[PDB]
Amino acid sequence: RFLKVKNWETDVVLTDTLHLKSTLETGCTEHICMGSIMLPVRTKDQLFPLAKEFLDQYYSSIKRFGSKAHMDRLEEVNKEIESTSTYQLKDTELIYGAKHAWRNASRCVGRIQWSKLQVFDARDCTTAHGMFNYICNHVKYATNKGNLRSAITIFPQRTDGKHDFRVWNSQLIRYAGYKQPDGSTLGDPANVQFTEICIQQGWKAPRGRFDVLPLLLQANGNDPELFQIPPELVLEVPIRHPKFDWFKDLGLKWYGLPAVSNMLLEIGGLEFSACPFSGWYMGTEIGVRDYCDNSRYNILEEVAKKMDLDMRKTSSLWKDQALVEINIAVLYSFQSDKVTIVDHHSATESFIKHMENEYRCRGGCPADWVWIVPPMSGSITPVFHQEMLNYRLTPSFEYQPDPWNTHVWK
Amino acid sequence: RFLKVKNWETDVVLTDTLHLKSTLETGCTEHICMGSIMLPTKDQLFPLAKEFLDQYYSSIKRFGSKAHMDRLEEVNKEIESTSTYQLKDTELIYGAKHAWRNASRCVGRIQWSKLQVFDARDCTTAHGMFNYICNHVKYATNKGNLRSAITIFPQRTDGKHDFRVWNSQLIRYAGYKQPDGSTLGDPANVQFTEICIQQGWKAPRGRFDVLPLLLQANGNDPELFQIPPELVLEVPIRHPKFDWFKDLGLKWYGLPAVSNMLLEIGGLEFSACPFSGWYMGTEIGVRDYCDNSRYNILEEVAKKMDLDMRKTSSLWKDQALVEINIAVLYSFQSDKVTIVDHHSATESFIKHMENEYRCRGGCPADWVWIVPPMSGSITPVFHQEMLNYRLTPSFEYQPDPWNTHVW
Ligand code: HEM
Ligand code: HEM
Ligand SMILES: C[C@H](O)[C@H](O)[C@H]1CNc2nc(N)[nH]c(=O)c2N1
Ligand SMILES: C[C@H](O)[C@H](O)[C@H]1CNc2nc(N)[nH]c(=O)c2N1
Ligand SMILES: N=C(NO)NCCC[C@H](N)C(=O)O
Ligand SMILES: N=C(NO)NCCC[C@H](N)C(=O)O
Ligand SMILES: [Zn+2]
Repeated sequence: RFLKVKNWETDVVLTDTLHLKSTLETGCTEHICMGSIMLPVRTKDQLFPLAKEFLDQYYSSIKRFGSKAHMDRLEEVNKEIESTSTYQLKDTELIYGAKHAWRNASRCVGRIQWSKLQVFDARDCTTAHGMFNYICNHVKYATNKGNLRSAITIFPQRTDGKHDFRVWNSQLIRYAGYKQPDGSTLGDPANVQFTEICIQQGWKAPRGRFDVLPLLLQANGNDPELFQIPPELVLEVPIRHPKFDWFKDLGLKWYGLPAVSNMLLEIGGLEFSACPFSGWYMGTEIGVRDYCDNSRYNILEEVAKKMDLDMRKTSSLWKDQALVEINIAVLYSFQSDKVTIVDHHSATESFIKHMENEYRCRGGCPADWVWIVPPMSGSITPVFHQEMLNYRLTPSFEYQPDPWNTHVWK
Repeated sequence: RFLKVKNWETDVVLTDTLHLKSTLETGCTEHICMGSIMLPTKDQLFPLAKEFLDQYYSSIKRFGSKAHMDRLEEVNKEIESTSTYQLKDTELIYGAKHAWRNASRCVGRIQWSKLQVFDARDCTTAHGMFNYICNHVKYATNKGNLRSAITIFPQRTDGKHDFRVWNSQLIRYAGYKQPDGSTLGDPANVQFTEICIQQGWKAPRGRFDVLPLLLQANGNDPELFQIPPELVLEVPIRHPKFDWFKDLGLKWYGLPAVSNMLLEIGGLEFSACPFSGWYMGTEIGVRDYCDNSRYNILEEVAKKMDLDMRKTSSLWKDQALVEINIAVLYSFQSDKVTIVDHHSATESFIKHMENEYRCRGGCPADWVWIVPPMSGSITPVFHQEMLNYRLTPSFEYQPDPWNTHVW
């Protein structure tokens, strides 16, 4: 079956066949679309088929499908599974796997970069301190003094579900949040609960507005341990405006390395519960969401005041005006400090090219419109006008419950 | 099953059961989501009619009454005898209001119950249609204090006597392909603008020429008519700070009136049912003015603002967009024409959503269409999970007439 996708701005029409290889569910039925819903131990039985599918994809990618090497590997894996219930990926299959999980991530607008990924193999790791060392190396490599390089660190896969490796932080680098008795919040509201766990675990919080959280690492299913990231490895950017000299006095700054660390990476049926990955920021992530979401730093008013905008009536679009300037400030500050960043216009334009390329060479590109379209100036970016098809391909990155909700303390 | 919807900004959670009454398909499947795709017999009729009458009588607290039963049998006998039936005025009004209530792509449904319904089922000719339309335009415009309304022409019979308004909106601007290769006016209507020519209209070849109505009655060929200019309210667009803005020579009409959709009530199909409410600022300022395939004006305004358009990262497009939208809203409010900004509109929709969830068990909503084309996340609906599904009565899309008409 063929599925047509049309861009109402260019009239360009694409044909998708890739969706035929989609196995996982979407949450939608023939009667209801849950497209805007944020989030709607395996047995030997369902393992080999998943392994076989993957290896077939892998060997086909290297143009060795059906080869003796291909058949031996399948037999090798089958034996290993039956013999140990699981199996180990070869270094090459791991790299191929990680890259495709990224390639298949429908909510990522930066996928034009999918093939350029530095994969750090941390499968020999056994302790929390070991995890800390691998993570410090990832941050330094990826940061590269501001010339960011995409990378992912992969810790030991899940076995029986009782020896999981986990990075309790949602991002390797993020600011602490503290609830005050008066009901207000100091820092980032998004990280309040995790911050409380850190404090409870022994972290001495400096209680500021931008305190870099400590890493809480869980190795081999044991209780998590606290580690502070060497400050010299944490690249930050003070935020100032190119025309508003008072902007700098707002006291805003942000970290340069976005590193999601709470997702699960699935490759050939294997589950890697600790797989922190990083690329570089698209401006709006910080300027629109982290700074202006009512439930985050929420700086729209304070910025609007300084600009002395008519905040009496929404129809003045004061919020909209303050929003643009703040985003101008983020992009300007990063570029001035020579820290990699991309604006939403460039990022979306590149994605369209990537997407068209993918339909031609791969037969499709699963994409989540709700997530791909930027949180500001939506329709003046090409993706808004692009019809998309969302489906799940493996390997892939998945959500997983926060560890503090499932962990059995020792 | 009982689905839940969460707002990630307020944590509020709502349970939806109304979806369990959905009957039509969404276009999606367990394997693929097409949420962003713009457009994914007597035996057939009675069940549809029955479903409708049951909800009608249920709404009037007479479910399972003799009146209910009587009407059910009357329509039943009517369908069996005439292969169709006629809705009572009360059922027609309830149907139209609910089709609006069920329009998952409309952000202004908090106004759903306040709709003026013009019964034009006695219309027989194009002239009659022009008269009814003129009256609708005048009633809804109301000197600037816009009032929502819909005019319902005769329902389909054998598909060969369909009533159709060929325009896509009662009031729109023409578009012409110039020698330059460029487009004069609104590119979105270039094709229709030509069918009017190809039919007789004397286009003024201007940038903002109000198109002529092309009305089709009883399947006959469509006819042209000029809407009395005195009835077409327009707003000159100026900025409340950039005196140079007026020189751009921009203006827009005050009455948004979709006229190419199909109203379905109790199985019956009303192929000519123009409806109007009032504009949300962004529709004109963001989409009609800045869409690359529309008036695409960002640059001109950008140049006149003298900002660095060398690098996309200066966000000149974003700055310019905001101003163009401040101007539209300013111009309308200044001339006293009803208009709502995206902030106020989305706030009201969230309130409506909450009312709907506690009173009807849900509210079908299309997130892709509900979230404004600008400042998405600073409006509440961005953070609101929504469930999209189809409920009848409903407003549906339908093929353009010139692709089906047999002259
Ligand atoms: C090179 C620069 C990259 C850019 C500019 C980019 C941009 C983005 C943005 C803007 C989002 C949405 C973030 C949000 O709303 O929270 C996103 C999500 C995502 N990206 Fe990328 N990305 C990049 C690199 C990567 C890399 C290296 C990977 C994986 C190896 C990746 C995996 C994903 C995934 C899985 C998501 C969804 C996360 C979630 O559900 O919260 N991205 N990306
Ligand atoms: C009172 C003011 C109203 C406001 C502020 C409002 C606003 C909107 C907006 C912003 C859209 C999206 C327009 C687009 O992107 O093309 C829309 C679509 C729609 N509205 Fe409303 N609306 C109002 C009244 C009405 C009325 C009176 C009806 C029906 C009787 C209605 C039925 C619909 C339908 C069916 C659509 C989708 C049309 C399509 O698919 O192109 N609206 N409305
Ligand atoms: C409810 C809705 O799904 C939610 O607010 C989504 C919308 N689009 C998004 N898009 C991106 N990139 N990131 C997000 O966190 C969200 N949040
Ligand atoms: C391809 C995509 O569905 C398309 O551009 C949609 C997106 N959201 C929209 N939302 C509204 N209100 N109106 C539109 O015309 C669109 N166009
Ligand atoms: N660009 C990326 N990945 O490289 N973003 C990841 C999520 C970051 C998150 N949106 C933030 O603002 O912190
Ligand atoms: N607000 C309404 N209806 O009341 N919009 C209907 C479609 C109008 C279309 N979006 C335009 O900008 O012309
Ligand atoms: Zn869907």
